[PDB]
Amino acid sequence: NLVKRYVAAMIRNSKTHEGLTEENFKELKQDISSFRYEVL
Amino acid sequence: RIPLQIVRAETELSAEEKAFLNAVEKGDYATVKQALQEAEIYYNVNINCMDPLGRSALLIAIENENLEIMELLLNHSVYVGDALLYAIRKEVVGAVELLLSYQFSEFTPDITPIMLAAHTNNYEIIKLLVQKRVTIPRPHQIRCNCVECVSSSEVDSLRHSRSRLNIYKALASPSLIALSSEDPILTAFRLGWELKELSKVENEFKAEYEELSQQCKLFAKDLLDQARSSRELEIILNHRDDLAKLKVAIKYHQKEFVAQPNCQQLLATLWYDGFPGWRRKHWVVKLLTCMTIGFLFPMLSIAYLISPRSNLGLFIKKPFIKFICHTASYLTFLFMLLLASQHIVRTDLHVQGPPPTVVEWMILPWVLGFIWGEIKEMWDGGFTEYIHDWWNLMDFAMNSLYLATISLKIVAYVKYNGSRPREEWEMWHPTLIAEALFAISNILSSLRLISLFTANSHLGPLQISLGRMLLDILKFLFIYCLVLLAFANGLNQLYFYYETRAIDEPNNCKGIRCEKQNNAFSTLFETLQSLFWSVFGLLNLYVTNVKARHEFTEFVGATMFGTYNVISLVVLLNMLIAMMNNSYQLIADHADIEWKFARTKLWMSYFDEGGTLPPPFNIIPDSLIQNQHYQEVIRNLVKRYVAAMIRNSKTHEGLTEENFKELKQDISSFRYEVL
Amino acid sequence: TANSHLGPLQISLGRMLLDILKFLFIYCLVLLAFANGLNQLYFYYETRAIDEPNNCKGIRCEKQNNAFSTLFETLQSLFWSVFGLLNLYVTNVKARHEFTEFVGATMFGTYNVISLVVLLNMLIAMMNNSYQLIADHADIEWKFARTKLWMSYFDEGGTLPPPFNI
Amino acid sequence: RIPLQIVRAETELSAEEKAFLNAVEKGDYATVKQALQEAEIYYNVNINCMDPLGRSALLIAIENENLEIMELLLNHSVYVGDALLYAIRKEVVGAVELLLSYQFSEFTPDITPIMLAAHTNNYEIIKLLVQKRVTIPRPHQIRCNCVECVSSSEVDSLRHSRSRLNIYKALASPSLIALSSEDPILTAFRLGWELKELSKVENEFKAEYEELSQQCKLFAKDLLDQARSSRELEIILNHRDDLAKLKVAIKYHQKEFVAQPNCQQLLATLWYDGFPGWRRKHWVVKLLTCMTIGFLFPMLSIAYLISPRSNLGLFIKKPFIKFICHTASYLTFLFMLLLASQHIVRTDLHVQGPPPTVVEWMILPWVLGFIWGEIKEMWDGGFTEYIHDWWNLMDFAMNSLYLATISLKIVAYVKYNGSRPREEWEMWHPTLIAEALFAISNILSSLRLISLFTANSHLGPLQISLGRMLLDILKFLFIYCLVLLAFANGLNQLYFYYETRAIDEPNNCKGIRCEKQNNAFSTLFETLQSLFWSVFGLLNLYVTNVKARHEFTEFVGATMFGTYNVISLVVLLNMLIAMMNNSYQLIADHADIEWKFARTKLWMSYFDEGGTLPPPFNIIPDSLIQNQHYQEVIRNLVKRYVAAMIRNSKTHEGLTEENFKELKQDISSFRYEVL
Amino acid sequence: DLAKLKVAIKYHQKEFVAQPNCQQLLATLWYDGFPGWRRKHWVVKLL
Ligand SMILES: CC(C)CCC[C@@H](C)[C@H]1CC[C@H]2[C@@H]3CC=C4C[C@@H](OC(=O)CCC(=O)O)CC[C@]4(C)[C@H]3CC[C@]12C
Ligand SMILES: CC(C)CCC[C@@H](C)[C@H]1CC[C@H]2[C@@H]3CC=C4C[C@@H](OC(=O)CCC(=O)O)CC[C@]4(C)[C@H]3CC[C@]12C
Ligand SMILES: CC(C)CCC[C@@H](C)[C@H]1CC[C@H]2[C@@H]3CC=C4C[C@@H](OC(=O)CCC(=O)O)CC[C@]4(C)[C@H]3CC[C@]12C
Ligand SMILES: [Ca+2]
Ligand SMILES: [Ca+2]
Ligand SMILES: [Zn+2]
Ligand SMILES: [Zn+2]
Repeated sequence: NLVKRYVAAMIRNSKTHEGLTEENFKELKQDISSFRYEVL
Repeated sequence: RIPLQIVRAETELSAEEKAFLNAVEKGDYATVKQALQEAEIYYNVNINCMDPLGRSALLIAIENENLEIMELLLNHSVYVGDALLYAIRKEVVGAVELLLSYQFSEFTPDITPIMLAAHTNNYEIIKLLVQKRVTIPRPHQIRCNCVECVSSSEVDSLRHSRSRLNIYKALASPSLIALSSEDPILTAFRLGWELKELSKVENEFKAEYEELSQQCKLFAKDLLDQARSSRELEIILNHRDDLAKLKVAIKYHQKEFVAQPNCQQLLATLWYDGFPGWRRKHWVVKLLTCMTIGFLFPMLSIAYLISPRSNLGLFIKKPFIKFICHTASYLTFLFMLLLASQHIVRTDLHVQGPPPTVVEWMILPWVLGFIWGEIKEMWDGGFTEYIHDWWNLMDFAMNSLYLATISLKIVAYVKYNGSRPREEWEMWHPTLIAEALFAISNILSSLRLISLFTANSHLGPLQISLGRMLLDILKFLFIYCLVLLAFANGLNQLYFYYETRAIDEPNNCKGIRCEKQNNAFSTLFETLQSLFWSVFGLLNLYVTNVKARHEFTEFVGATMFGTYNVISLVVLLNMLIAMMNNSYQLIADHADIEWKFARTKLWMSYFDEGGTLPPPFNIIPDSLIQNQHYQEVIRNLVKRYVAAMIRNSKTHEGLTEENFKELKQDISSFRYEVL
Repeated sequence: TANSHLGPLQISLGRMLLDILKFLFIYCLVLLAFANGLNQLYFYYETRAIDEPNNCKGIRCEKQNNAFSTLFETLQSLFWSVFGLLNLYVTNVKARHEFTEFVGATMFGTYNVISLVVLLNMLIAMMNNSYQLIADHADIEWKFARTKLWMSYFDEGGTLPPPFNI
Repeated sequence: RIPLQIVRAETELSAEEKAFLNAVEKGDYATVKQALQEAEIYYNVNINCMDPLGRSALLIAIENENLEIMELLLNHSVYVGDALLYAIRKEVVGAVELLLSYQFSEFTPDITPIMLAAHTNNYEIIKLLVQKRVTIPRPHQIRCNCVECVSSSEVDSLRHSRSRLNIYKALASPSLIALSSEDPILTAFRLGWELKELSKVENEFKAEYEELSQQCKLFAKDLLDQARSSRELEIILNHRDDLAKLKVAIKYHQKEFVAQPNCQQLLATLWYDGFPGWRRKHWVVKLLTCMTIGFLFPMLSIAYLISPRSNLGLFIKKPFIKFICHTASYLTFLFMLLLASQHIVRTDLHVQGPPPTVVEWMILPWVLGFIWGEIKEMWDGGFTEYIHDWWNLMDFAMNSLYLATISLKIVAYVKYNGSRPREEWEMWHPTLIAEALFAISNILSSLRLISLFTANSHLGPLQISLGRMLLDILKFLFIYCLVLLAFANGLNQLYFYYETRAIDEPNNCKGIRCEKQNNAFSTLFETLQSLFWSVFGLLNLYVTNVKARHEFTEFVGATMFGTYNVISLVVLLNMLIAMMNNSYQLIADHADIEWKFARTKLWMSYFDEGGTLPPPFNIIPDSLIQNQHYQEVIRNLVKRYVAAMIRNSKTHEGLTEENFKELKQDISSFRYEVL
Repeated sequence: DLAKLKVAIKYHQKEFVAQPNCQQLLATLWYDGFPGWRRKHWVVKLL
């Protein structure tokens, strides 16, 4: 139980503005490329 | 070769649940729908499937802030417990509104949604929750012997402490005070006082309670900071449940509230009542005016007695002139105390019981005035706060020594008739005790002037730091007294066998207060005196030498003396230097708020009518309208504060996340329009 | 360590005694150097206890005699000069050797300068810096020491006080 | 009523130029093209139009990082001067490559594109520029009397200083050293040394030159930090243009390079040559082994003389055993110096010229060994660095006092025959001067042991801080000596009229070194002595009292004495406390690199063959392959460093800007594909 | 009894020992005969 609680707290304390921002740009680029391929 | 395997194996779900969880995480209106239909028909997918890292389908849908998948999962009877708390902590309005419209957990079971909303300090979520008729359990009083507290602490102490801290953290949020309390200033004052007094009780969770108390004090100061007019500030400070709320804030030790610049402006205008623009004038003319008003201290007090409501009778009723007159009277008292020990007024020094001189006859009305003022201070104002001053102990010591001196003078006058030269008086003659106690009281009375340093702008923080470092002097004297007792015991035990008599020693002197210091360690009292005086270098080295040729005993005594000197100077004095330097460095940050609080407390002591006369002359014989005005002022202040706080909550991170969410939603909508 | 106010104080006392121990090495080296020099200069003018008044030979007399005559007495004199308990006339000899007296007084003054003005204020700076560093982690150390004191009374061994444990 | 108008009116362009500038800023392939065509035909638009806030069309096109508009403006003959610098400072590769493929300015006219590229420290742009055959002007030597420097400094000093600082900032960039220099370590060492020596010359621009020197030292340390093997580190440290590059780094005061952990590993393995795993053993067995090798100091030195290349002859050639033997010999010398002042070996104290005793006869070979070693140190190794030690002044003082003692003993032996009691010798007898100088040299020799503190791990930084605070003792004694001279002059001038004689004073004593202190301020020398001794409290208060009843003179003298005591203790000593506390606080950060540099410098003094014998016994009578290996090592180290630096240059801001640029370009391309 | 606490004391784990809940458990084991010793006044505690 203690290890599960600690790993959950640590794993979202690892969420950072930089990593979230990079993830959002990657998702936006992938979705825009998929939409462009659907149109083309 | 260290083998590495997962020792705590987690029961992984089937591959059919992985597809459902991936469809929930990626976001698909059709794949999740057909997966739920197949779960309903063929029972292929458990709807309440949960990730090993504490993430159910509803939690992931909350993390993606998409309301369509959340609505479909809510309509598909997904386990909804412990899911509103995640949306509250994530601080999104739409998901909280939707879940309010209807195993492992990251939250302790004592957390309610309103408590987590108050912990997160989001105004919109707290307002939306408190609209739904929510309540917070009342924390108990600090000292409980009741069954409901004692049994709960005995069964589960950690849960009890966590629940109390969580409740007090929920109650201390500025948004909950601004919404749920009709008097946010008094609520913040009271909560800050309870949290400060509870930090000392629960000494292990001291930092969190101190932080919450500081948060409440900051909220009260920031609520006062939004005043745009002097009328609003006067309504705030005069609100009675003259300056009532300021006195309440002084009672609750709200130093940040008191030292606010507009409060200090109002106090300064009330202080310089008869001087419009005292800070405008030159320092020379200010000193001249102060000197004139001080030198007019026989005046403006007889005029108050003969005509209280005349042109001149109201002059001393102003606070600054009252302070100047009191200071002038005390300085005149100290001047007569200085004059009392002069040859011009003191003659015939060989009488056992003397009548009082003219200077002591003039001193006596001042002493009676001080005694009567301290007696009146016990009754008027109250007794439970008279001892809560730490300056009244000094005044009590002065008045007790004055009374002892007067009584001893009376006894020595009534039982000793005649004359006798001073050398053949006894050791405990009442006259000698009277002269000793008078001198001690003179020292105390002249040292009483330190309390006036808070009025000045340069000597106030200096006295604040003096108190700060005397608090560590008090800690240092314990170690020093233990070391002194140890070495005094050892040196007296070694040296008491070689005690001599006063007759054998030259000049009939036995002690360390002679020209040739004798019997420094013969008795325990003299050993303590010698080891005290050796700190200042006033104890010579030959006091460790005995008459006989016992060189080993002399060497051991000199070694004890050297070890004591090393310990008590080289270690301890420089340790005290380091301690007081560190304490001064810490207090130098918060050194002007403390001085302004002390100066305010000194100023309000001269505002009232009680004690207008100086101690020389003090022995001569509708509420609804105010409540509604305060309510409008509080409404305006709370609205201004919540607007300032709500856009000060705008942050680059949150704005950036909002812009990505809006861009993703708009791109998805445009793609759906094209497709 | 049991008390809440004198515990971290004793922790800091140990922290700064750890630097007292470093400082006494330099001080003892300086003391040995100046003791060697002063004894070498002054040992030729050693007197006897009979010739000196009150049959006293040493610095623990009313008139301090033979302060630098022997190495042990030179060490004692240079130790006691830190607290100002060594008078200035101990550098004066019976004969009219003013150059020897001047060189001895110059050694005494140089030792006083080195051992007080440089070294004591250096020790002040060292202990102030060490106190400033330890003042951050001063409550965890006290709680560890208080815990170690508490677990020493938990066991059954040593229940009786030392009057009654025999 | 303060009127507000623009006092510095800027000539605004016509409305036709605003359309062109807005079309350039917004980005349009067609509007800018037709605007340029209309400017060519109808002359409606000035092509070289410039914004009031220093922004031409080409500069805005650079700021938008779009190459199509830049290419069209380049083909349309837009003024291209002072535009490559903006693209270099913006750090975009494409615009710099395009402008390299062919009024008001924000850059000073002495800045070249390569200089700005080196200032920005971008590896790709610097490489692309240096491929185009670019050069940097060579800065002159620091001390120039030539016409080209003196005339330029006289005509325009600010431009000259700015140009020199810009050139030295361009030369100090790590990328330019990594590309243009074949020996980046030696180049970084040399540039750091010149910048450090030039910061003291140009004392006004000291911070920038110190920062550049620190940057060069950091680059050298970081280039050494990329070594992945001991062979590479040994190739780096042994490269000669044994440890040659380490000696060069010690010469250039590269403390960060020297105190690198792998360099310290290699030095520690070279230091414990005969002890594999000295740090592994217990401290007790280490102390026992050190004590045994130290006590064997007559041994291992005779064996070196009789058989240098035997099993035992090579034992002292190891550095640690050599250090232990030298320390043991010095401690034995100090032990004999202690024994020289004892009654067991010193008798017959009433002879004018004595023959030397057995202890002094044993002392003499040690003194001759020290003198011969210091003489050899002047010749061997060099003379220009012998004075650059600050410990050789102490050794010179010791040897001069030893020579003076020996010569005075010889003179007193050859010219004084017979015996005479010590009280009737003269003031300046050569024997007495010999005994005084021997004692002073004993003090110096015993205080010489402080130099061994850098070997120990606990007393090294302590001695470093001791030097740090002696540097401020030296500053404090100037003010103290000025105050001492002032008060000595005043007190002697006041008190010299009441000078007595030695006969009139008791015990025929005239001075402050008596039982009753007499004539404390009679002479200037005695006044200086009295005012010095009053600091330690050894001057009594009655020395300010004169024989006559001149109470005004005595009061003025006592007031001068009290003012001197206040100034010299209460102000000055606590000022010195504050100064040394501040200096210790600053040096406590960089206190371990200094100690490691000093310990390294002590270690390399025992590596060489010179001075192997202790002072008791030292008077008894192809380069191409190495260059190519170093070149491969430098190639690998520079590649590793540039990779680590080039992705350590990746930043959230730059990555975010790159992602927006890529997203905008892809969205525009998709829109053009749809349209 | 407290075995892991003794192990942490042996390994000089000062942060583990000075944790607030460990200090609560140690304080309840220390004031065995005084339920609420910190609750009382300092005068009655001294008496
Ligand atoms: C240095 C020696 C000569 C001092 C002797 C004792 C007294 C003559 C001094 C000591 C403390 C002094 C007091 C310190 C502080 C103040 C407050 C000061 O208040 C103001 O300036 C008024 C405006 C305000 O309240 O801010 C007026 C002078 C006064 C009473 C001073 C009057 C003179 C006092 C009593
Ligand atoms: C200043 C002079 C008079 C001191 C003379 C020596 C003794 C009388 C003193 C010195 C140290 C004192 C002790 C310092 C610390 C403590 C721990 C303190 O512990 C508590 O408060 C109990 C709760 C807890 O363990 O936290 C109880 C008093 C006691 C034993 C003190 C008792 C009185 C002592 C032995
Ligand atoms: C406190 C009193 C008794 C000191 C008397 C003087 C000497 C006996 C002391 C003073 C300085 C001491 C030295 C200080 C530092 C060192 C370096 C130290 O070096 C090491 O530990 C070897 C490994 C390394 O080089 O790091 C060996 C002892 C030694 C020579 C010490 C030997 C003993 C010395 C000479
Ligand atoms: Ca009072
Ligand atoms: Ca040398
Ligand atoms: Zn309760
Ligand atoms: Zn030149």
